[PDB]
Amino acid sequence: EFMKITISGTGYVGLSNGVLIAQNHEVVALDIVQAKVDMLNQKISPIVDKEIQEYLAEKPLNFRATTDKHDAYRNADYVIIATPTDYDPKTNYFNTSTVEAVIRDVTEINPNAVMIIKSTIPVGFTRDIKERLGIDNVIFSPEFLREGRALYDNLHPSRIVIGERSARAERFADLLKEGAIKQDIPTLFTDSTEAEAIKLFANTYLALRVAYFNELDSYAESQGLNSKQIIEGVCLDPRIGNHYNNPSFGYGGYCLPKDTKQLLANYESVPNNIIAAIVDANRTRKDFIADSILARKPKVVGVYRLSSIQGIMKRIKAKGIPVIIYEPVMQEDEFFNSRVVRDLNAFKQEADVIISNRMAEELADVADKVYTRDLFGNDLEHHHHHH
Amino acid sequence: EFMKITISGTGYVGLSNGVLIAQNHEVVALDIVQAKVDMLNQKISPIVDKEIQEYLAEKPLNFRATTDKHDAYRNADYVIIATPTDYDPKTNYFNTSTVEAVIRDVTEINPNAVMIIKSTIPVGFTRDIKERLGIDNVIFSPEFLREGRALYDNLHPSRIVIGERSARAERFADLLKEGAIKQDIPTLFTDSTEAEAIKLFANTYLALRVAYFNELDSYAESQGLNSKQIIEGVCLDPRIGNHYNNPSFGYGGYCLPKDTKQLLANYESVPNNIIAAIVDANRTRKDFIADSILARKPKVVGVYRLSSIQGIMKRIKAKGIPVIIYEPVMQEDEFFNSRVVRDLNAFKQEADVIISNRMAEELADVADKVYTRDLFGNDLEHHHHHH
Repeated sequence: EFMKITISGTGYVGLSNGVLIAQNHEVVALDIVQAKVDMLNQKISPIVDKEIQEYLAEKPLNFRATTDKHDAYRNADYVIIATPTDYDPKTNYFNTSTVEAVIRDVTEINPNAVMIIKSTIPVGFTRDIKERLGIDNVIFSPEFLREGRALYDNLHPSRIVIGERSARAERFADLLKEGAIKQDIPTLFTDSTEAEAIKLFANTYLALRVAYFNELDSYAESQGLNSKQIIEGVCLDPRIGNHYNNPSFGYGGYCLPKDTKQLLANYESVPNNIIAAIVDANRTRKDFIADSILARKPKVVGVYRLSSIQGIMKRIKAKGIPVIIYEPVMQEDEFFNSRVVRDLNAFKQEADVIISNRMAEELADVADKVYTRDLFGNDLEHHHHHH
Repeated sequence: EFMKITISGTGYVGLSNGVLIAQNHEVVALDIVQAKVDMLNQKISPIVDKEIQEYLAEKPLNFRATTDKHDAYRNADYVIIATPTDYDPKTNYFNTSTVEAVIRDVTEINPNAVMIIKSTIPVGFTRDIKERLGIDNVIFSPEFLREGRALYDNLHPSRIVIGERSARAERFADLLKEGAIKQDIPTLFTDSTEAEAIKLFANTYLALRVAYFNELDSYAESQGLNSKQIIEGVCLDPRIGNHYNNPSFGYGGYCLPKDTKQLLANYESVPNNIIAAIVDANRTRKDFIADSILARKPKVVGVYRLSSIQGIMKRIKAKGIPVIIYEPVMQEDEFFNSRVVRDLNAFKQEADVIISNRMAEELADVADKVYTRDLFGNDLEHHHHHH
């Protein structure tokens, strides 16, 4: 078999899946920005990903890009939809417009193509859109990729999940296995809405674990105990494990805070205590961390390197104590009404307490006034949440 | 080295540690019941444990039992305290009298013996008793043993944790490693109160995991989704894993319900949401399960085999619906005011809904009226909570 697979959306999810599949099939990437299409056809990646750049430049891929929808979709066996979406927790609004625009375009241009949605979508989306438009050729498949390592994660995936139980779903999973380096990849075929719920439940469990080890750490600090001794002893249970057990100022990033809230909204009519507590626990942890810093009565608090630490900053400022930020990557002189300080020595001298997500050799000099609850941030082989 | 180790308490924890150590050192088990001492000296185990029975009867162990405290404790290098204790959640009372009696006896008879407490004790116990009595020769070491497999778990331990950082603590850990079959066992030395907190935090995390997958299952039932599809996809994340993810009527047993409450009481002055929610979540799950069964409007509910299922029974009875129990191991005709039915066919015929923790071939006959949320109870290699 030698199929045609079109990628609609050339961000890391679409491009890593396109490059993976272009090792063995015909892949056409659709993007309206001519400069990106030209880059791609010149074998230059528009995104930062070492392996995508290497594969595009060095391997014989049957890959091309076009700005033309008809050229892209015609005769495609599968179309991977990987366009941008966004969930807003304040309004419980999930913007799926880009995905719905591609479903409209593919249905019009090639109604026989099978669409595989890799974009993040709300639970129930695919069953509902199929019913709404009266079409059957849409399947959801979650992506488990890290930005920056997206082709690597497709070459060595944790698992492949396709949200339809059928031969055409299995042939798509086979495309993903054929291109991968990892062998015997766990493969699961589910119904649609169940597949759409997997990442919310997996990401909410990871947030739960960060929140739980952070409550263990709140207790250890309150009781004058050594958090690392307790966490190491707990995590030596093989059913618990030495991963995602690094105390912090709270879970953060662009995923866990939103997914935990999205899942909680989906529980509006389902009795629960854990789902709601995962969200509340992060606010409580940030309050506990800010209260600890404020108890030291600092006149100025310094933040060494720059999302949960921003929540701590908000609480310190709410008490009228100024915050200064050391962050070389930042060019502006102010961030959220707080001064950004360029000279490290000046920053260390002015800050009465320096808060950070990781101890750094640069702060050894002033360790006595450094407050961090991090335990594993300098162990490069340790697996935990980072944002 | 050839030491003398005395075991004070001959239940599964003390006897499995004594038999393990008697392969290479001199072990003396103290028990006031002459019949048990005689059994032990006749190489007969007073408890049910296949490996303890086999080792006592077939291996050349330097092991003996005595009812005499002086004979037992004199010249001991270490005394392992493994006497019964109990925590009552309603009153937040931890009865440690048996341990304190042994500490009194050893201090009087052999003040140079180093006591290793394996009995379960409250967080802070050892630091406080050492200060109270003005003694230094007491160290806590958690036990991670399953009743019935206790010698096996000492021969293949998850880890060894000793709550003192010292050479005499390390020599005791070496005794445990020398007797084990498993090699390179993870070994951790901590301070005292930290060691005492490990099992509460480990067991509360396992309860948290049962509670979380049970809330996922409440959602799947409410939404008409397939719980197994979602759980399998979630647990294929290697940071989550396919263990302790079996939906149930609630976590139970003699450990998780009490430890979660004991830990929550220890958080009286520590801000938290997750610790309190683990306890509340179990009540909410039992309410959800009972409500589901009551929605089917049964006139009689049957319980197939006989702690969380007891909570479901309480809720069904509170609504005035009778419950009948099928449990061959039970000889009485009534349990908590509910009839126990001896004939399976009669039980199946009378029960309008049959609830159980596991589907059984015996119920295939009446699967349409069987309600169970179990997914992995018949997979003998699957690791999850069971009570």
